[PDB]
Parts: sequence; C-alpha cells; structure tokens
Amino acid sequence: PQAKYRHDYRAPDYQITDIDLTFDLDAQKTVVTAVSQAVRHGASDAPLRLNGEDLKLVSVHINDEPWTAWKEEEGALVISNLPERFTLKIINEISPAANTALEGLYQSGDALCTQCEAEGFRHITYYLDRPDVLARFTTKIIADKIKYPFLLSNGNRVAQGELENGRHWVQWQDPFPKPCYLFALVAGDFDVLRDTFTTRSGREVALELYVDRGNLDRAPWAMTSLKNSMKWDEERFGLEYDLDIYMIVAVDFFNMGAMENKGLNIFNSKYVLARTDTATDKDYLDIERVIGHEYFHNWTGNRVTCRDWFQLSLKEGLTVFRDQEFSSDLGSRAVNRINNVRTMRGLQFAEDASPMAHPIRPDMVIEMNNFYTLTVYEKGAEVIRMIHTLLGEENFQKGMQLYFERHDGSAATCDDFVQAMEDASNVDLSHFRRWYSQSGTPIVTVKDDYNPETEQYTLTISQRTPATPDQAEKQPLHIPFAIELYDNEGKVIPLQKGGHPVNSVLNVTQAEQTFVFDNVYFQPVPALLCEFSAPVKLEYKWSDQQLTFLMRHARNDFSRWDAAQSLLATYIKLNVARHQQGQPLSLPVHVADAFRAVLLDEKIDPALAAEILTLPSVNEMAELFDIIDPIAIAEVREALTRTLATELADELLAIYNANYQSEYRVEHEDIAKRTLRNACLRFLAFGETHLADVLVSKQFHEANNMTDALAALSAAVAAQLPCRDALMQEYDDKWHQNGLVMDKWFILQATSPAANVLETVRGLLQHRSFTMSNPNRIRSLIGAFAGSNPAAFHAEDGSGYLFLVEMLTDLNSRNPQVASRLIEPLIRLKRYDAKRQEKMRAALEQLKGLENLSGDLYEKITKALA
Ligand SMILES: CN(C)c1ncnc2c1ncn2[C@@H]1O[C@H](CO)[C@@H](N)[C@H]1O
Ligand SMILES: [Zn+2]
Repeated sequence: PQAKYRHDYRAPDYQITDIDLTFDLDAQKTVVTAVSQAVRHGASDAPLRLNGEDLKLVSVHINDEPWTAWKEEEGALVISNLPERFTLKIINEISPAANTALEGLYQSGDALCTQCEAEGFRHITYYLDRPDVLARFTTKIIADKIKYPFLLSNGNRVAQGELENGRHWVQWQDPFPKPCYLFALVAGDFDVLRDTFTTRSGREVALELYVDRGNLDRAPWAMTSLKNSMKWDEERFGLEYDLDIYMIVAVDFFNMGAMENKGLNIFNSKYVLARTDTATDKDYLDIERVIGHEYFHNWTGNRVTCRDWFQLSLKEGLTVFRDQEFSSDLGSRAVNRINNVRTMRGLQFAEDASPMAHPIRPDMVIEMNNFYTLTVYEKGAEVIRMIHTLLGEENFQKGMQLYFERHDGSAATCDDFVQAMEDASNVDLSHFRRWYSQSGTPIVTVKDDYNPETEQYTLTISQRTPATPDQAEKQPLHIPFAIELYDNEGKVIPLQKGGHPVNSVLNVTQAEQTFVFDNVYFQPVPALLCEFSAPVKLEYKWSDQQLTFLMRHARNDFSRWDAAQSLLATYIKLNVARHQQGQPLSLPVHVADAFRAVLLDEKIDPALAAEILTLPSVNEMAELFDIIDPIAIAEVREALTRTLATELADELLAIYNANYQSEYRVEHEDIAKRTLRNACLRFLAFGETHLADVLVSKQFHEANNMTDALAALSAAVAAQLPCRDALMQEYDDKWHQNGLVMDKWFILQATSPAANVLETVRGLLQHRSFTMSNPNRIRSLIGAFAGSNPAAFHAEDGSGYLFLVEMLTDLNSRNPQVASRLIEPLIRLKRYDAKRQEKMRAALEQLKGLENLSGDLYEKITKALA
C-alpha cells in the first residue's frame, strides 16, 4: 500500500457538476445507476480516472453511447478519449449484506445505511472520490415497501412513487454542491420523533430523529440538544441552518461516532439514545457534544469543505473548538476546559510521542481513516483556541466571517483559514502557521527572578520540541503563554513595563527569551500557561506551597485544578519510583491537608471541587514518565486513593452526605453536586471495608438514575468489594438485552483490577450481550482491556499482547477501521521496558505477517517496527 503526500496535490483533470443516482436497493444485490455531468479542465489527452472499490461494473456510457475506450485497474476505472463536456452513465452492483467493514453502503440490523467519509463513496459507484469535486446530487431510491418504508437521502423530497411487486421509491434533491463524502442514504423501518426549530430570521426547519422501533423513549434529549445547538450557533457565531429539513438517524452499527452528511446526519446510537435509567450525566453531555459537533459542521465542513484530506483539521479542529465552546457556554466552562486538558495531556501527548506522530495537517498518509486522530481533532482545536487567544473574540469572529465570505461553496485549505483570520484581524500569523506543519509537543521551560531593589520580576522562558519519528527537524513555535502574578494576599498584580500595561498573553516566539515586569511590589506566585494557553509541556520548579497557594487563591477555576495536578504529579512520580523498589506510598501531611481544605471549602464550586478530587487517570499519569511502568502506575493510583480515603474519611463522608439529591435533573448545578458526591464515594469505597460495602451497595440499590447506580457499581469493582459479584450479576440480569447499557458493564469487566481479569474478558467473548459484529461491543470489551487496563494488558507474562493479536487477526479481515483503533496500545512499545518491548515487537511481527493485511494495520505496524 503506497503513501500519498500532501505536497503532491494537484487540481483535478476533470470536474463533475451534477450527479443523479438511482438505487435499486436490496441487501444482497443493490444496483446503482449514476449519471454524472462532467467537464474536462486538464489536457485533452488525459483520461478520466474514477475511483472504485469492490464494484461489479455493468455498463459505461458517454452521452448515451456504450463506451469502448476504458479499462479497469486496481481501485479504478480509467476512461479515455472524452469530449470536453459530457454525460457519464455508470451502472454497477454492490452487496450491502457482505459489507462487514461498515464503509460504503452496509446493513445495520435490518436497516441499510451509508458511511462515506473519508473514501467510502467509491465503494458505492465509480466516482471522483476526492473532496475538491463538488456536485449537485439527486438520489432516487427504489425498495421493498414493507422492509424499507422510509427511504432517506440528503435534502428534500422531489418525487415519489409506487411500483408493482410491493416496491416504492422516493427521490431527493439537495441544492448545495457537495463532495461525495457527505452523501448519505438510509432505508429502513423506524420510529420518528418530529419537532421544529424556527431560525432567528424566521425559517421553519422540520427536525426528524429516526430511531429503531421502540426507542422513542430515549429520543427527546438528542432533539433538545439539536435545538440548543441551532440556537447557540445563531447566538455565538451568527450562523443559521440553510435547509428545510434536518434529519438524524441513530444506528447501532457504526465505526465512528457520528457523521455530518448534509441534512441527513447518521449517528452511532451511543450518541443519541438516553433516558435517566440508561444513561449517565456524562452520556447526556456527550450526546450534547456530538449532536452539536455534527450540527456545527453544517458550516465548518459542509458549506466550506476540505480541498484534500490532508486539510482534515480545517473542519475538525474548528468543529471541535465549536463543540467545546458550545458545551462550555451551556455548562461549566471550567469543568469542560479541565476535561479537554486531561485529554490533551493524557491521550494526545502520547500520540505525539508515538510512531504515529503527525502534524495537525499531515504530510504523508497511507490510509486516511487512520488520521481521524486526537491530534487532528483535539490538538487541532487547541490550535484554533490559540488563534482565539491571540486575536480575542471580536477579531476571531471577524475572521470567521471573512472565511465564510471568501470560501462559502468551496473546498478550502488550512492555510486559507489562517489567512482569513490574519487578514480580518491584522494579527500576523505567519510564524503561527508552523503549528500546522510541525509535529510533537513543545517543552516550555520557565525560570524566574524577583529583584526587590528594582521591584522587577523576570521570567526566562525557553522552548524546544524534541524530534519525532516523522520529523527530524524542529523549529520554535509562536506560543501564546498566558500568565497571572499573585501577591501575598492572593490579589492579581497588574502587569506593566516602563509605565505601560503589558498584555498577560506573552508571545513566546524564540528558543529563549526574557520578559521583565515593573512595579511588582511583592515577590509573586505565578500562574503559568493559564487555561492551558498552548498545547505544551511546562517545566517550572514549583514549591509545594506555591501550588497550594494557587489552589486557594487563583482567580480562574482551571488554575486551581491545574495547581493541584502539579502538586500531585511530584508525588505520583515519587511513589512510582518507590513501588519499583517495593516501598509503600509516602505523602506529606501538608499534601493531604490541601485536599482536606478543598473538601471543606464552602465557597468553592462543587464542579471544581469534584475535579480536584478526581485523581489523574492512569493515562494522565503515564505522561509524567519517559518509560511507563503500568503496574506501578496502577498500584500507585490505588494506594493514593486508599491513603486519601483513610486521611480524609470523616470529611469525605460528610461531603458525600451533604450532596445528596432526591430529585434527578440533567442540569449543570445538579450534575456538579452529583459529580462531587460520587468523587467522594470513590474514596470511601477504598476505605474501611464494611462501611464501604454498605455505602456502595445501598447507592446501587437505591439509585434513581444510572449516574449514581454506575458510580456505585464501578466503585465495587475498583475496590473489589464483597458486594461486587452480586451487583454485577444483578446488572447483567436487568440489562442484558440493552447493548448500550451493557457496554458500561463490559468496560467495568475489562478495566477490573482483579487478578483473573483476562480470563474473565476472554469468557465474555461468549457473553449473550457481546458480539464481534458490533463496533461498540468490541470497543467496550476488547478495546477497554487493551487501552484502559494497561496494567493487565501489560501483564509480565505477555498474555495481554497475545489476546490482542488473536482479536486483531479476526478484525483485520472483518472491520479494519475497528482493528486499527484497537492496535494502538501495541504501537506504544518504545515507551515500555525492554522485556515488554520485545514481546510487543513479536506481537507486531505476527500481525505484519497476516494474509490479506489491511492497509489500515500495515501503516501502523510498519511505523511501530521501524
Ligand atoms: C488512542 N486512540 C487511537 C484514541 N484514543 C482516544 N480517542 C481517540 C483515539 N483516536 C481517535 N480518538 C477520537 O476519535 C474522535 C474522532 O473520531 C476524536 N474526537 C478523537 O479524539
Ligand atoms: Zn467532526
């Protein structure tokens, strides 16, 4: 499989302007007729090169003449000797029932549905399957009326009919030109939740959420969230929906999350279906996020699309930024920022230190489905956020507005977007552009000096990015470095120099620089990289007391949390080293006291307290180390929990009880109280065994919502409480028929600290609720084991690696996209000790040798073994 390169982009030799599709739908044999209107832009002698995969070609006509000047080649239909302008007619057959990869037209249960991003449309017909070819679609769908009463495509219905032999048809037209990755088709029998949204200018939009029969009870929150998304995009960004109908279809079989097909989004049901007994607060807020995200793409992705796939972050960085801003405005901004930074530092930085490292605008791709990454998405969004930091809201929105004025109805590049921001704001983003081309995490080192003679405070700030596997050369970035200086009372010291204010966002643009501040009347405590102002590792020699000072006094809630993270990091590192020498946890009294103070502080937001009382995950902890010792990290996390449980027992139980809520509401203040209560319950579970067992079992049985029930169940498994096996069986007996609810239970099984977790997981391959045909079940059992139980995955006997190789050997053939997601923990081998590296390398070597190795896995495996 051959790599493609960004620098190789060239405008297409032919465009398509209009495509009329007819589907004669059948799960075993679907016939596609595609009539395209084409224009040659390149040389007269250049053939038309159409992409296609696993298609049975029936016929090729050019202006209704059966064509003889063509050939099929791997992946392609090459058509020669064409006029400058012509009508192409292709007829071909495809087989949805055989499509286990879930790419193209496939079956989800009894429904037929599509996934076309990135390159799935070529699995449906021969086409210019590249996102700089925009065309107007018309789609006619013919099917059995009893099996497929609903026949959906993008846009509005223009024609409908009934045929003999129980077939019917519907034809759709979408006026907006689109690249083919935004094509969608759905056929099936559904319950339908119908609502309306009226835009601020008065356009009434019909909203339609399509769910499997008997799931309407789980649909209102998704609808609520759609309307919220629409309203917010109007309020914040000034953008209105542009069509008459907005359709969402929830399907159970889906490799991604959800997909922004124009006017006909297709969602994994995990990101739609919720009711209070089936879904947690986090589920509710994730549905809100993903509903938002796909809606937001209607502008950032659909009305302006991507010139080529290397520009994916153009839509994904900006749409994730928008989803974050949406959640943050509606909810707790600080809890959002905290959890997005946890993702960045715990998951994204690992990718940027791995063999799959890439810039947010990649330069080299083998399989584009491998580049829907933490980097492109979440780091992408941090890059957008940095532009927002540099410009301010008002200039940022002027940039947005210039971007749409210039590029609406076209396919654009990341550079176009930056230029629009630069030109609208008059802020120079030339250096800033290097964030798009350079991979890896910058390390920002900060030293400080306070001169009492002159009342000056000096920060000496250096940067460097280490080389990564993909790039041997690195250069300094334009790093927006936000600070705040605090006096001995906790009050912010005004920043100034030579009699003038200085902006608190420092422009860290060199390898080394100094910043001098005047009229600093007291030695300050600095808050550095405020709100995570750039996606970098910060090196500052913090005292413990500077960090507890910030926890008490810092103005922004994020800074209070971040200071707690910096204080814990020192002691996580200390205790991992101790664990490797067989020595028990050591924690200063003053550290425990800082967490006690947070528990008893009446003035702190409970949302913030809960996050400070949520220890860094085993992933966030791994980021603190060059070489990862996953057993030490897991055991240190447990011991730290037990230590705090003991030291803070009385305070934890008081706050647990104080935050009891008898009514359940999906409302942010309520959520905050509940997160705090369950944060306390986690520590209590790791306390004295009898009290723990009582508290946890009672919460599980008495809960009136899934948040509380699952928090108890997860604590029983994490602390290996007596009640665990009863409660787990209880859950299975109640919920086994409900795959989305059972996913939570598979995750708890896979992430268990029990010694026999792998045996349990293997046995669960045969569980009544598990199936290898469903990506959500696969992720929830196998994925969670490999990725979220690094202590068991990395068992010294190598059993974890062997288990993953077995599963990958199936999935490589069945569903390469899911396989490539699941191989990630093995490609991290260079972070582990030699003995583990040797076992992981052997596992990788085994997979490299598979018959019919997918491109998706080939790419990762070859990088890993280099
Ligand atoms: C370790 N890997 C592959 C991932 N770990 C966690 N989240 C991921 C990962 N790969 C992609 N994502 C998320 O998928 C979403 C897009 O499908 C992005 N939001 C990205 O974070
Ligand atoms: Zn997206």
